[PDB]
Amino acid sequence: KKVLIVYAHQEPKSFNGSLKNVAVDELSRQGCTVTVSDLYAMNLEPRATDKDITGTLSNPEVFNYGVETHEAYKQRSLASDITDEQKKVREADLVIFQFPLYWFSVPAILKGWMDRVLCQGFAFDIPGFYDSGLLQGKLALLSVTTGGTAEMYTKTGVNGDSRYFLWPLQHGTLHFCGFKVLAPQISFAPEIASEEERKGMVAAWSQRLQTIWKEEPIPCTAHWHFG
Amino acid sequence: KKVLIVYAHQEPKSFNGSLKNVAVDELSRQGCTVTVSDLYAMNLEPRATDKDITGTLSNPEVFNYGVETHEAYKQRSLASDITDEQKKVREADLVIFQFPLYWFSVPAILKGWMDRVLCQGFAFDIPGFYDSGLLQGKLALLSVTTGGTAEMYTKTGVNGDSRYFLWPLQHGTLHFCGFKVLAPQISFAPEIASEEERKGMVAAWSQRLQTIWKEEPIPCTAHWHFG
Ligand SMILES: Cc1cc2nc3c(=O)[nH]c(=O)nc-3n(C[C@H](O)[C@H](O)[C@H](O)COP(=O)(O)OP(=O)(O)OC[C@H]3O[C@@H](n4cnc5c(N)ncnc54)[C@H](O)[C@@H]3O)c2cc1C
Ligand SMILES: Cc1cc2nc3c(=O)[nH]c(=O)nc-3n(C[C@H](O)[C@H](O)[C@H](O)COP(=O)(O)OP(=O)(O)OC[C@H]3O[C@@H](n4cnc5c(N)ncnc54)[C@H](O)[C@@H]3O)c2cc1C
Ligand SMILES: C1=C/COCc2cc(ccc2OCCN2CCCC2)Nc2nccc(n2)-c2cccc(c2)COC/1
Ligand SMILES: C1=C/COCc2cc(ccc2OCCN2CCCC2)Nc2nccc(n2)-c2cccc(c2)COC/1
Ligand SMILES: [Zn+2]
Ligand SMILES: [Zn+2]
Repeated sequence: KKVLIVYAHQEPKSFNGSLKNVAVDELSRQGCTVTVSDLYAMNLEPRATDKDITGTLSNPEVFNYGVETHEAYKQRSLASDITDEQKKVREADLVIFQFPLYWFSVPAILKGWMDRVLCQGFAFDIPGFYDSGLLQGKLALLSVTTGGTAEMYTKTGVNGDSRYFLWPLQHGTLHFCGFKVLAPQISFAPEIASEEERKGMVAAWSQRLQTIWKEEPIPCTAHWHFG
Repeated sequence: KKVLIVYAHQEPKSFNGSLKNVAVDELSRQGCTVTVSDLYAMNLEPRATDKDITGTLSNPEVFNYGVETHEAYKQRSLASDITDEQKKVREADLVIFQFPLYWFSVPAILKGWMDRVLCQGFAFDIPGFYDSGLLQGKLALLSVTTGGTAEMYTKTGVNGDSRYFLWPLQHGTLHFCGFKVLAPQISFAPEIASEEERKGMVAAWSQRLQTIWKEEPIPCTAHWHFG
């Protein structure tokens, strides 16, 4: 089994860093092939621009990012940062995203990974999306950390259910590309937690990874997210 | 009345470009003060990094973006790009976001504007969020374009209701900062639309803007989004 961890945190000593490292440790111990895309260390470009296409654009006068990247994918003329990520995704059986929640979503650097890597022709086609997406047969999992507490992320709490914010990521992105989605790993409020509680949350993640290949996906439906 | 338009499209001749331009024209005609932050033209940095804090002689052993930006805000030592955006927001009565939908969310460059500009001390405090957010008394409005059709973005359509994807943006971001949220402007599927239909969608936005100051905000609730 091949695993790609797309990791989005600036600080190696962070709680996110520890969750990433325990995932490498545990998945490596199992004998999995593991790759980490450390986006901040890579200084990944997040902006969707004409620099993402090498050589001459299909229409140099009016720039249409979607058309140009779709054609570049077909012509093997995407920027090498993009194509390097695509190779990692193509080979992976499981893609784990490890990030702190920023504005009920992914940090911009990770949003940029999604925007630039998951291009038409690679991740989906028309037709060829949702269950027919081009990354069908693969698993994806969101491993998210929050400032807010679990109680705040309940239906009656100030933030609403955590599932509510997952919709654009799980349905709109991962399911759209054909992934099956494993239940999210949400590590609530590490700053509020004691050191030993944080150790427990890292241990919980490690333990979950021991049996990750036996899990069933979640149903990636509006009902799951909002019902 | 002062308006800031935060605009995220690479191509001035785009449908998004036209929506931005009609907004400038209409609001300017009314006598409003209008500013546009053209993120791609500004080459706005989207990544949340230690470069966002100026005047650091020696790097801390552990970098905590949220703590460091909070402190930098209080010390007036944020990067000049951030500071300049904050001044525009501080003065604005209405903030319009004009963007194409990317993965059920904002383009990464706009996500980076949110991540970097809306820092603790400026947009919210702890406590001082949701109805006590620091941008209370201001209005915000999302003007979104999509590839998918209106019918796809219905409860029974493949993408679910358009309101579902608005939650992280409207509740988790804008309401969290204390904004009152005006109903979104969603211009569906301009590529599919005929030239006449496209002109109609631009005219509809301009027409709406004629009376924007008389609108009531939406109730920014789970019921509004998911009911
Ligand atoms: C721009 C921005 C937007 C945000 N938006 C949101 C939002 O929408 N919703 C929300 O809820 N929160 C939000 N937050 C808060 C953010 O999600 C949290 O601050 C983040 O998830 C905390 O994770 P961390 O890895 O940075 O924590 P850290 O601060 O690294 O974790 C706390 C401590 O854990 C320690 N630690 C590291 N490894 C271990 C280990 N193995 N065992 C024990 N301790 C360890 C660290 O040393 C550190 O002292 C936002 C923050 C920012 C900056
Ligand atoms: C990375 C990525 C992710 C995406 N994710 C999603 C998603 O999650 N959901 C989704 O639905 N879509 C998604 N899309 C599609 C994207 O949202 C649409 O392509 C975008 O909204 C179209 O807006 P535009 O301004 O680029 O259109 P354009 O292609 O510029 O507009 C269509 C036509 O309108 C013309 N036009 C411009 N101004 C006028 C005028 N005044 N009058 C008449 N015609 C005019 C233009 O010349 C053009 O021919 C995604 C695209 C990308 C690249
Ligand atoms: C909760 C806010 C409380 O602070 C959490 C918290 C939050 C941040 C940094 C540290 C931190 O707890 C650091 C630890 N602090 C110790 C006591 C209070 C938390 N920063 C931050 N920045 C932008 C948006 C949000 N949070 C944001 C947006 C929406 C919803 C939330 C956060 C989370 O629910 C609302
Ligand atoms: C609809 C897919 C149809 O293509 C729309 C469409 C899509 C794109 C570019 C142009 C475009 O219509 C340009 C005009 N097209 C050319 C022929 C007619 C439609 N690109 C794109 N890229 C990444 C993700 C998504 N869309 C994405 C993710 C989730 C949901 C959707 C899109 C939207 O619902 C699913
Ligand atoms: Zn789904
Ligand atoms: Zn709300």
